[PDB]
Amino acid sequence: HGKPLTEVEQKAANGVFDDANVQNRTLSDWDGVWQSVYPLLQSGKLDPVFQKKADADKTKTFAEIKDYYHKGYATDIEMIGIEDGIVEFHRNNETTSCKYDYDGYKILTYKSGKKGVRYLFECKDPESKAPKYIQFSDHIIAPRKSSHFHIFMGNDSQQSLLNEMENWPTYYPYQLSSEEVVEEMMSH
Ligand SMILES: [Zn+2]
Repeated sequence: HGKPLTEVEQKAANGVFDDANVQNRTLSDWDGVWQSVYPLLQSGKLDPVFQKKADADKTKTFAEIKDYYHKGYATDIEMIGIEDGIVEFHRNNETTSCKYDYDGYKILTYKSGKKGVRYLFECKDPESKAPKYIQFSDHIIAPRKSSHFHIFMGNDSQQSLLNEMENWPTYYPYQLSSEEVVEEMMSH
């Protein structure tokens, strides 16, 4: 399940790192078949996660937490498959795909002061119907296989996506059982 993170990596994941620490990554870091976690939230299976967080965070109610993740996870792209430079999106019973080109990364500084890195990709295949712009965010700032990721998709501009803060379709390995998904969110 991937090597334990170093102190640096753990800090980075927690939004603490300096620009010089950030490095470029390849689309292969996200290779695999991924499932959207939105269904688990709609089914109530993620409730134990929000229950735990609410008991731990006296300033947040269960509803506030679940609502945060509700806005965050919402999506109709149930599955995402990534292989050999091609990202494919499954919305309902229809698929779109593009051989995305890497456009680099962007380091964002959040209103709370914490930081995070977005890895940008762009679709330049005119026949494609997939999103023109996409961004991966997974609490990682240097080459390493992702364990789960948040993806931003759009057709206007990369800046537009950088402006997004509430919706972020989240994906975990398709092979991962639902019980393991809950464990990972609660255990980290
Ligand atoms: Zn995350």
